[PDB]
Amino acid sequence: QLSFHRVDQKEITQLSHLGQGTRTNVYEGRLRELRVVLKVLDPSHHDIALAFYETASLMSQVSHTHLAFVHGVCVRGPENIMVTEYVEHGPLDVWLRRERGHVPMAWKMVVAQQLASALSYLENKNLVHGNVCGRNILLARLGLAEGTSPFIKLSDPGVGLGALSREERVERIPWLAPECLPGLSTAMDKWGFGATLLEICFDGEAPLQSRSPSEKEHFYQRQHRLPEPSCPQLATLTSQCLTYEPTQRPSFRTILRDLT
Amino acid sequence: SFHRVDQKEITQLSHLGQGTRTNVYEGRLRSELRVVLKVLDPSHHDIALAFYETASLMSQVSHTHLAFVHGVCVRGPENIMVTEYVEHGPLDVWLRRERGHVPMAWKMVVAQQLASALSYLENKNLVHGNVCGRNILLARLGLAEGTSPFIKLSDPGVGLGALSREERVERIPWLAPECLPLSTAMDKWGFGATLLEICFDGEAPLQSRSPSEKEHFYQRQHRLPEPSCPQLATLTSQCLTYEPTQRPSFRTILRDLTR
Ligand SMILES: CNC(=O)c1nnc(Nc2ccccn2)cc1Nc1ccccc1S(C)(=O)=O
Ligand SMILES: CNC(=O)c1nnc(Nc2ccccn2)cc1Nc1ccccc1S(C)(=O)=O
Repeated sequence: QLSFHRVDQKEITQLSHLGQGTRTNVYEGRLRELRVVLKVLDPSHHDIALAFYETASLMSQVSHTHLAFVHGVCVRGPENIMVTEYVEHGPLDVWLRRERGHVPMAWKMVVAQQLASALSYLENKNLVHGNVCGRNILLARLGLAEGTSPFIKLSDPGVGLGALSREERVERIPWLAPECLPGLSTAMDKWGFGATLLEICFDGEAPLQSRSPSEKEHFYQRQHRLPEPSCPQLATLTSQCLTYEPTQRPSFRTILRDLT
Repeated sequence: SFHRVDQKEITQLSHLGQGTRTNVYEGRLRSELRVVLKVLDPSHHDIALAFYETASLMSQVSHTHLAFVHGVCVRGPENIMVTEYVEHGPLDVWLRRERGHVPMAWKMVVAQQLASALSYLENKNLVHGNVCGRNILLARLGLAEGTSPFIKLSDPGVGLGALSREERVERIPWLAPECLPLSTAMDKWGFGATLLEICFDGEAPLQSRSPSEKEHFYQRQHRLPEPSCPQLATLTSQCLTYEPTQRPSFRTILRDLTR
């Protein structure tokens, strides 16, 4: 059977809208009464729902201190709701943009180590995330007080990369690995981790973000490389990760070693 | 007494809440540190003096369970006390959102830590005057499995001696009854009332009840409820007596909390 827990509609209450994901609306919710996040999938075709079920399946089969927990899935007729863990401070990118110019390098290094740690665990299990970006990095603890460190939870990838259109894949540039643009290896999470490091270094302002779909696509087609981070401590690491040859990208074991 | 902070050194951020005659904000202090800014309302010199005395007192103390005071900024008609920022904030708020899921072992650690901070002030013959869950801050939550709490007792804000009868009545049940019409005996009553609030998951007795009712309760010398937790029942009965001399020392309270 299904490799995820089934949630009955009588067990869940839907509350405040928090934002939007790829083909989803995210709400705060209560699970019979635990505070949760409800990822409501748009009215979708069976191939989209199936890519969503695969994400829930994958997440239910994993357990790591830096990966957000999935409670299960609710199928209320034409609607698919993924019931997941609620993370106190929400998306990292939003927070980096609120605190721009006041985020110390030491703090960013802790986030990077924690993210590499979560991705190393998936690598060893030969599991592909497919959507590593600052928006899917959630802050459990901000680490603002003296002698406190940030604590992140990497969210589920949402609707699997394989189910998305070219337009959606182009929207995921620079986080999307270039081998994914035509359209699944763990080598893609190494590019995604690299692009996330740049976004963190540049305080939630990723390269090419303002740039149009045509421009983003043009950049990948012509094999242009992304800027070097302002931070020189992560410059080598991002140059290695952000290569167009997936085999050339280092393992997370090496990345973790290089970070610590 | 206390360090003077120039307005060019601080940055005022989000509003966190309110204290007696103050507005509390998140902030940044250059040499960058995350801080809390306690902005005093436009006030008279006797109110500002009671606020300077608090800053003075809190600059002269050093304990792992007392929040640090960086100094004071004087911006136009506003007196800004620059203090330590604590990660999780007020205990009472946290107890209310986690009601029915706070273990007795956790509450016992908080009680020991609070008695420890108050024992230090008693030995130095220093009065806090505002012991309540709102003034108890969590550096470490301890709510998660395998985490233990770590509290910081905040500064008392505007000293009790500067407040009106109206404000004193609003402080019931934390306010010692001899204060309704300054000794370290008042902090024993305050510690007792805080233990009830902790036991009742941030729901203090008489909280909702009107000023007239609160005042009536003290005037008629009625005693506060026994805590649901039997382990702290004796301790709260001893602390919450109308005779200040009858209240035990923090040395005794601390000793009793180990057993
Ligand atoms: C697995 N858990 C989550 O995904 C999740 N958990 N807690 C959150 N807390 C939270 C606190 C304050 C404000 C907003 N959020 C946000 C979350 N998702 C979220 C929220 C808004 C926009 C997009 C997404 S997402 C990652 O793309 O699903
Ligand atoms: C000495 N330091 C403090 O007093 C203080 N330090 N850190 C805080 N963190 C904090 C984190 C999250 C949410 C709210 N707060 C709150 C604080 N005060 C506070 C905040 C809101 C309401 C009343 C007061 S108070 C005790 O009456 O000053």
